[PDB]
Amino acid sequence: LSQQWEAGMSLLMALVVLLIVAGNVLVIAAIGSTQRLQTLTNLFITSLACADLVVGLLVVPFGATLVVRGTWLWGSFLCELWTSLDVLCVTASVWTLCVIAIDRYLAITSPFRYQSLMTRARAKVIICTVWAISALVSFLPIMMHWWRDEDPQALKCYQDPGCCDFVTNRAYAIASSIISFYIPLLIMIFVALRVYREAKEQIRKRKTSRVMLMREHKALKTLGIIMGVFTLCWLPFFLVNIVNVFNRDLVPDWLFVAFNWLGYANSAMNPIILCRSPDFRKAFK
Ligand SMILES: CCCCCCCC/C=C\CCCCCCCC(=O)OC[C@H](O)CO
Ligand SMILES: CCCCCCCC/C=C\CCCCCCCC(=O)OC[C@H](O)CO
Ligand SMILES: Cc1ccc(OC[C@@H](O)CNC(C)(C)C)c2cc(C#N)[nH]c12
Ligand SMILES: NC(=O)CN(CC(=O)O)CC(=O)O
Ligand code: NA
Ligand code: NA
Repeated sequence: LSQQWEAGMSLLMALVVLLIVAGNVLVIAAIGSTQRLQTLTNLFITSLACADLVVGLLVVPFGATLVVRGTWLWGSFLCELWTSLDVLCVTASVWTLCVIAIDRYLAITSPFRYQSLMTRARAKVIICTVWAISALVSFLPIMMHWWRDEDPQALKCYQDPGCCDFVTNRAYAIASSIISFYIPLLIMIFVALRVYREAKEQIRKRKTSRVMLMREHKALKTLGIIMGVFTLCWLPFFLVNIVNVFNRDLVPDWLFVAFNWLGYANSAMNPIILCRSPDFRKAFK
C-alpha cells in the first residue's frame, strides 16, 4: 500500500515536472522565435520563466523524493544547495514582478521618456542585478548558518544528513521573509493598483487611438493576472511560515508542506496563463 502511494506520487510528480519544464520552455521559445513578442516586458517575463524552470528541474525533483520517501537521500550539502535555490527562485520571482510593476507604471505615465531611455540591453542589466542581489540575500545567510535554531529537535535535524527540514530561528524567518517577499509583494501590489487606475483613466480620456490603448491594456491585464496568482500561491505559505516559527503546533508539518506545494504550483500556472494572451497563443500554435 505504501508502494501504491510511492508509485502513484512518483508519476504525479513526473507530470508536474513535465508541465513546469515544458510549459516554461515554450514561453521562452515563443518569446525568442517571434518578432511580436520581442518587448521589454517579455524580457522580464523570461526571468520569471527562468525561475519557474529552475523550480521544475532542481527544486521539485529533490522535493518529490523527500515527500515520497519521507527522508532526505542526497546528503547535507545538497540539502543546503536545494534550500538556497528554492529560496533564490522565490526571491528572484517576486522582485522581478516588482520590477515589472514599476517599469509599466513609468511606461504609461512617461511613454515619451521611457521609450527614448529604456533599451533591450538595459532590461538585461536590471534582470542581472535582481538575480545577483537575490543570490546574495539567498545564499549568504544559508552558507553562514544564520538561519539555525538552538532547539534539540532542530539540532538533531542538523546532525542528521537524513533530515532536510528548514527549521529556522525567528530572527532569520521574519527578516528573510520581509526582505525577500513581504516588501517586494507590497510594492508590487501598491504600484500595480496605480497602473490599473492610470490605464483605466487613459481609455476614458494620450494621442493614441482608443483601440490601440485597449491592445496595450490586454497585455497589462496578463501581467496583473500573473501578479494576482503569484500572491494567491505564495502569501499563504509565508503567513503560515511566520505562525510556525512562533508555535510549531499551530501548523502541522504536512499542512506546511501542502502550502509549500501551492507555492511550487505557481511555476506551472504562468505558461498556462500566458497561453490565453492573444499573441502568445498564436506563437504556441
Ligand atoms: C543581507 C542578508 C539578509 C538576510 C536576512 C537577515 C538574516 C539574519 C537574521 C538573523 C541572524 C542571527 C541568527 C541568530 C539569532 C537567534 C535569534 C533567536 O534566538 O530567535 C528565535 C529562537 O531561536 C527560537 O525560534
Ligand atoms: C486577490 C489578489 C490580490 C493581489 C492582486 C495583485 C495585483 C493585481 C492588480 C490588478 C488585477 C489585474 C486584472 C485587472 C483586469 C481588468 C480587466 C477589466 O477591465 O475587466 C474585464 C474585461 O473588461 C473583460 O474584457
Ligand atoms: C527568503 C525566503 C524565500 C523563500 C522561502 O520559502 C520557499 C519554500 O519553497 C521553501 N521550501 C523548503 C521549506 C522546502 C526549503 C523562505 C522560508 C524562509 C524562512 N524562514 N525564508 C524564505
Ligand atoms: N555519505 C555521504 O556522502 C555524506 N553523508 C554525510 C553528510 O551528508 O554530511 C551522508 C550520510 O551520512 O548519510
Ligand atoms: Na517563480
Ligand atoms: Na540535516
